[PDB]
Amino acid sequence: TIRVGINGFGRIGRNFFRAVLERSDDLEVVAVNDLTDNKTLSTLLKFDSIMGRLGQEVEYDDDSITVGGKRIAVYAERDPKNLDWAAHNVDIVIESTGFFTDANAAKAHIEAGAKKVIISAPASNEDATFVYGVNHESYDPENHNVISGASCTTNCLAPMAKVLNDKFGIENGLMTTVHAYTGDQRLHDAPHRDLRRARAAAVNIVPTSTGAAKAVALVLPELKGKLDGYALRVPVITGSATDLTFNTKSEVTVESINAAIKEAAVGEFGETLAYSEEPLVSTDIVHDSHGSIFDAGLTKVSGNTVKVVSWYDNEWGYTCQLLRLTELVASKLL
Amino acid sequence: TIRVGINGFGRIGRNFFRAVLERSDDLEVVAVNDLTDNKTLSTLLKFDSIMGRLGQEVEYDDDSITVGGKRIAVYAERDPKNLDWAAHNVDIVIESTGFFTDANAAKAHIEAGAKKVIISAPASNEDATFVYGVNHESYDPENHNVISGASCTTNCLAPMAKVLNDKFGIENGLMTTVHAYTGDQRLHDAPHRDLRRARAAAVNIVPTSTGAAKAVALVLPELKGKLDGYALRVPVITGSATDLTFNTKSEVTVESINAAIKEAAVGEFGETLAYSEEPLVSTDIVHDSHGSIFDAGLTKVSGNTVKVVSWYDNEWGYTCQLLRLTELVASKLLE
Amino acid sequence: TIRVGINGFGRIGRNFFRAVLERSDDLEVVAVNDLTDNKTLSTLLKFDSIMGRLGQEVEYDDDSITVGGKRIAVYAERDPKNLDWAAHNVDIVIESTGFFTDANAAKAHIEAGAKKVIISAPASNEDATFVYGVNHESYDPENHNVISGASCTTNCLAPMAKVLNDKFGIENGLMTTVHAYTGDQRLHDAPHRDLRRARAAAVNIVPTSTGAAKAVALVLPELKGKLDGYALRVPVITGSATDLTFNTKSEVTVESINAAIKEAAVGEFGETLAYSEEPLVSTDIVHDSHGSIFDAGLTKVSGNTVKVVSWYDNEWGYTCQLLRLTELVASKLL
Amino acid sequence: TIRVGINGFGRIGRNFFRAVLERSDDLEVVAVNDLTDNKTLSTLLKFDSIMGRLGQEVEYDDDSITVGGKRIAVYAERDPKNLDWAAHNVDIVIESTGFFTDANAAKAHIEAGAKKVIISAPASNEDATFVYGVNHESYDPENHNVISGASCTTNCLAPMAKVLNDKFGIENGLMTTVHAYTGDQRLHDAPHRDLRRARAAAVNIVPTSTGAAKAVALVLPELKGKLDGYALRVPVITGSATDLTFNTKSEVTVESINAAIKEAAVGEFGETLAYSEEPLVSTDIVHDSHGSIFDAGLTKVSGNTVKVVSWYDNEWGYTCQLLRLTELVASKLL
Ligand SMILES: NC(=O)c1ccc[n+]([C@@H]2O[C@H](COP(=O)([O-])OP(=O)(O)OC[C@H]3O[C@@H](n4cnc5c(N)ncnc54)[C@H](O)[C@@H]3O)[C@@H](O)[C@H]2O)c1
Ligand SMILES: NC(=O)c1ccc[n+]([C@@H]2O[C@H](COP(=O)([O-])OP(=O)(O)OC[C@H]3O[C@@H](n4cnc5c(N)ncnc54)[C@H](O)[C@@H]3O)[C@@H](O)[C@H]2O)c1
Ligand SMILES: NC(=O)c1ccc[n+]([C@@H]2O[C@H](COP(=O)([O-])OP(=O)(O)OC[C@H]3O[C@@H](n4cnc5c(N)ncnc54)[C@H](O)[C@@H]3O)[C@@H](O)[C@H]2O)c1
Ligand SMILES: NC(=O)c1ccc[n+]([C@@H]2O[C@H](COP(=O)([O-])OP(=O)(O)OC[C@H]3O[C@@H](n4cnc5c(N)ncnc54)[C@H](O)[C@@H]3O)[C@@H](O)[C@H]2O)c1
Ligand SMILES: O=C[C@H](O)COP(=O)(O)O
Ligand SMILES: O=C[C@H](O)COP(=O)(O)O
Ligand SMILES: O=C[C@H](O)COP(=O)(O)O
Ligand SMILES: O=C[C@H](O)COP(=O)(O)O
Repeated sequence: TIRVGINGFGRIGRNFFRAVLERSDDLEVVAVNDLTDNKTLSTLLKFDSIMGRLGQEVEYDDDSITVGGKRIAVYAERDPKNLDWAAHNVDIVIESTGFFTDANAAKAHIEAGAKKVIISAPASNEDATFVYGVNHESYDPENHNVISGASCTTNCLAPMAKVLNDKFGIENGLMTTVHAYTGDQRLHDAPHRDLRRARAAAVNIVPTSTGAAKAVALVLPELKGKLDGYALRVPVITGSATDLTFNTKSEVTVESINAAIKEAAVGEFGETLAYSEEPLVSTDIVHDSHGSIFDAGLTKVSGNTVKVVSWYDNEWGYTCQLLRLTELVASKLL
Repeated sequence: TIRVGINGFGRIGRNFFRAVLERSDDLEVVAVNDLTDNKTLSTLLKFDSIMGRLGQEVEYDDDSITVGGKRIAVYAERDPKNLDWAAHNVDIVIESTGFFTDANAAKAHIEAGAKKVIISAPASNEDATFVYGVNHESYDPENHNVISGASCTTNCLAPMAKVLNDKFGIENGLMTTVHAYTGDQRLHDAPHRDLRRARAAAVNIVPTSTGAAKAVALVLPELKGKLDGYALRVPVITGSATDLTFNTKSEVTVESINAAIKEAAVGEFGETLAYSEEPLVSTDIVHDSHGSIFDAGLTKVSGNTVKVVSWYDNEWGYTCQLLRLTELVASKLLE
Repeated sequence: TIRVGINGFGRIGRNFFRAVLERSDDLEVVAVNDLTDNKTLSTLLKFDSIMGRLGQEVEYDDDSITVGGKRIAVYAERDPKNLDWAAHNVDIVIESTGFFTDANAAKAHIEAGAKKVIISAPASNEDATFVYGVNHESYDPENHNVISGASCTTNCLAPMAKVLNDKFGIENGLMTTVHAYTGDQRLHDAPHRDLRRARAAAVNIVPTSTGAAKAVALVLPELKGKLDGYALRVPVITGSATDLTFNTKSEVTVESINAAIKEAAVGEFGETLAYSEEPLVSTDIVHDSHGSIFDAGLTKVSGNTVKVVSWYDNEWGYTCQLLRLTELVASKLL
Repeated sequence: TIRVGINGFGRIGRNFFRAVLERSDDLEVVAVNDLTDNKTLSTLLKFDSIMGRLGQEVEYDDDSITVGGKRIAVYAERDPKNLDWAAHNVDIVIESTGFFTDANAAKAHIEAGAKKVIISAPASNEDATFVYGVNHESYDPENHNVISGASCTTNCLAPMAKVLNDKFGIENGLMTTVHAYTGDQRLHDAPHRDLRRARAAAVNIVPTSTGAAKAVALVLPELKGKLDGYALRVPVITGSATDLTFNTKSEVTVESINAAIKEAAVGEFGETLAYSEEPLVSTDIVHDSHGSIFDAGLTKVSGNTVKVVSWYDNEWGYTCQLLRLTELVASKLL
């Protein structure tokens, strides 16, 4: 049993908590930190507008929350400097506040007693970035201590981009992700550093940035310089699609693009990348554990220009990818 | 011209700005304070997800925003004592941050040179509380300097309750407001002092508190102890309905209940309370200037139990009410 | 095994089918009728925007759908006169089209071979109307052959009203149900017999009629003349609340109102009526199997005036009530 | 005054009626046909969930609706051949039912007394297809009698594609439109010819086809064979964006792409195509009178791959395009 801490018990933090409880044979979460009281945090754990009710008993007191009879320590320290992970023999910390994506700030978890930190986001100054199934074999357990599990959109794009680039050669590609709103956006028009994410999220199509396409090149260096893109945030609470339009020198058809994905999406990698010929809408991919669900019915080809589309539950899909990365870390030294 | 300042250029602050510009012939907003830069503030002024584009040119610089050629000084002071309302000859400040609903915190504006503060919410320690059309004739220009315009829901409920209580006598009533989500609620499930307002606002029916419950007694003391209620926040961006179920000793019918409203909703008071027999849905009452839009189709009566329903645009409606109150304050002595 | 047919394989029809799979050991759905082809109907069975992916394997051909290896005959007959329920040895028909709530039309199912018809709505000219847990003991297997399971709202209100009426005496009450939109409302402003339900359902609070308050009298005749109310349809896809305000001569407090429900919400009746002190929102009661989930936190009292609020999943909760009624009819002579 | 009839008084029909009142001095709507009674149709005319209250007085009787004192005849004929447009001296019929896009069926309007039919959608067997501002100069008043004003998406894509093809050259391109839901989608999961459009529109991202990029080739024949694409329908009630990714014949920059649009978007053409550097979201382009609002901030370039995005109010903007086309027909023979 490896012991995990969660810093930032938010959408991703609580998705991760439930992913561990539900999916892992060898991890347990034993401490969490947020900015609220235990009555509030247990309530949010127990009841979820997306995931439904937790199917285990949840109690709390002024020190802790107890889930299915297992006591979890709870903190409310804004500054991780004030945490003590070692007091709970915690091995791995998930950094999911959204405020410590700089690895020089996140490393405070290691100063506070943990051996490893996994940032639930694109990072700065990290030791390494990983998309499980794409580049996790380059994980170095001696030297990779504060790592990123990249973004939701990256975990969707990279698996697809790898398969298609390996087979045919991507010359350049531009991406649009049509993406569930997230808590970074405002419910009502209000100040934001991004003037478009300032706008009422549940009644708007909101264009905004994604670092996903260039972040893809962090995990697939061969695609450096070859990808860029943006997001349209739209009114669904979770569930997203990545739409990539790329050129290739190869001779391709709808059928051979789709065959390349189907051929790859098997075995362990097929837990990351699924292939589908179903009449999917976003609600069909909510609570799907894949990082990427390729939608063969949406493939288009015009000359040497290809459009492909892959779905992802930006909460749960991404979380399951992060758990796969976490399991690997836990499988090796420290 | 009486000159007005706005503290907190949010939903209500910007609604208020547009209402003054669109509706008033004798007020001018000349200074605003918020917590952001002028690029951001002027974007949110020009573009609105509810009200649409402002039909006038909007420019900005390091110290101001200019609307239709009229320069508005802008500040970014978290503490209102770092403002100077007197420097721009501002007589009346709208307090619409949501953080200064305690009148003894809102009086920081007076310290900074204002003569009158109107809090855009239920207040504590306030000089007085008004729902325009209901009790504004009680306004005391000498003694009422930091005042409350009450809440959206109160401004909906009190007109209706007054007409009905006056005609038939309300023994007790209990209200449910089915209410648009507001910026106090969370887009995704996240911490909040209210465990239900914590929950994703646009996919949930969310039970919670309403101001109106007890606050009606501030403007209608004869109903102290006789009313209470709550809110169901639901997924519409604006537009709300107050549903009041009450007992009366009077013998009443749907018809006599409706006739009481229709006979009162006339003249000046008709600007606060309207009577409709239209097949209304919430989008029909968005951008309606009334505090309370009585829906005669929804009246029900069973023995001595009565149900009445009134609509309100909890943004614009309330805002037009606050503008009425501001106009009254501006029409009387400012010492 | 009692054999069931479903006329109208819509939201309620398909809920019902899933509920049978999940919750019954003696019923089997063997035939369904709708107005579409089997490719379309099987797709709607498999993929559901509310309930998610059906866990069984689904196939179809030109006259059936096969679910988990069990072949279900499919018809496409607008007029039930053209049905033959006897061909597949059907005992009970669920009438869930919306169009045959007059028992004089729904008895066509009997003439077509069925032994019992359960109308999934308030009916007219019916033999009996039941809310399970309220008046199901009055079911008469000889003489009750075309019956009504009432509405969703009636299954929410009646349990709560029975308990409060029995304990305190309801003089008169008026109800507002704040109700999810349903399929008979319009996505865009468009013709409807009801001028408000004509209006775009997902952007409006839409006032409309409900007979539930007068249908309660069919299952609790002691409340004849003493209840009325209406609905507000709001933009959630399922999940609803009944808000009842009533007068009583009893001396009552919030506490004693709440205690009355808690005391009753036990044993078998408790599978119909639940009692909750949780901080519930509508997503929390999606897929709850109760007809009625009383919210003790929302109880208010002013003198002799009382307001109570009970939740219901107008799809799943109602369906679980209809299945309980079906199970009773199935347990007796047919 | 040229007299207009509207067949199908739905979203587009009623937008058109309002556009005529607001924007025309030489057209008059004098009769309409739908499938409903006049109480219902007058209510829908008066109250609009998107456009708000009509500022004219509306009354009705059993064969008409009166607006601002002007009596409009109302028919309820499912079959166009049972209409008599000569009764009310109608010159031009807007065909906006969705059911008569085949010109061989739409021509029944001509037999019923009209001189010209404008189909508010891509057509089959038509005399000609027009995107105002792009190819309306090819209109032939002798020979073009049953015509199409194309789709919303075509009216958005074609102006932008004309300019970028003229200046830089499109080799091939693939489009995604992120599009408001429309009334042919289902509110609740229900039978539809399209198995995705079957799915609850207000909670899903719904992929579906669009002939729009291939219909561009009808108004810009130089682009025949060079465009394809699809739509994602998303939960906003109106307001859409067309995202085109194309390979350019010449090297370009973001700045030069943006400059080309700004340079062209002037004069009459600029009433069709606008240029924006504003931080736009969908609610900002609701009720905009342009067919295409080019968003300079979303232009991206990687090598010879280019992504451009243009907004459109798929109701009002398209309707303003349709009215421009109507004015042109009205200004000339018959
Ligand atoms: N779809 C998604 O939501 C998604 C997917 C992939 C990655 N991510 C990333 O994961 C991170 C978390 O996003 P989220 O959607 O869960 O955000 P969130 O707002 O839902 O959760 C953040 C949580 O951290 C808490 N918090 C904030 N500052 C804190 C501090 N200093 N100390 C402790 N707790 C603090 C908040 O109270 C909240 O509970 C971000 O970096 C985001 O980009 C999000
Ligand atoms: N929205 C409604 O329906 C509604 C209706 C009636 C009354 N009200 C009341 O009006 C008040 C404002 O509500 P809102 O909906 O406009 O909120 P909001 O969040 O939309 O706006 C608040 C604004 O104040 C600014 N702000 C916050 N703290 C500040 C400070 N210290 N100094 C300066 N600016 C500051 C914020 O940046 C924001 O722009 C609240 O008291 C609320 O109860 C709201
Ligand atoms: N919340 C709810 O959805 C709810 C709850 C309780 C009761 N009900 C009642 O259940 C009934 C069905 O409602 P619903 O929500 O499932 O509606 P729905 O529109 O989802 O389903 C009706 C189904 O019947 C089919 N159909 C229509 N006419 C037909 C005919 N002549 N023959 C065969 N099939 C036909 C349709 O194609 C559709 O699949 C109604 O009476 C409604 O009042 C609905
Ligand atoms: N965004 C848009 O809504 C949009 C944009 C561009 C083009 N269009 C096209 O315009 C047409 C109408 O689309 P809409 O969105 O207005 O649809 P709609 O569903 O809002 O309107 C169609 C109207 O036609 C009526 N109708 C149906 N069959 C009829 C018949 N046989 N005879 C007479 N009336 C009949 C309906 O009752 C309804 O009022 C379609 O061809 C559509 O593709 C729509
Ligand atoms: O949903 C949350 C993502 O991690 C942030 O989105 P993105 O991957 O498009 O940047
Ligand atoms: O909507 C904003 C109101 O002022 C807050 O609602 P309320 O009046 O029900 O408290
Ligand atoms: O959910 C659909 C209902 O059966 C019809 O509404 P109601 O129960 O409120 O009458
Ligand atoms: O909006 C209605 C259109 O006619 C349908 O969309 P489209 O132009 O992408 O086909």
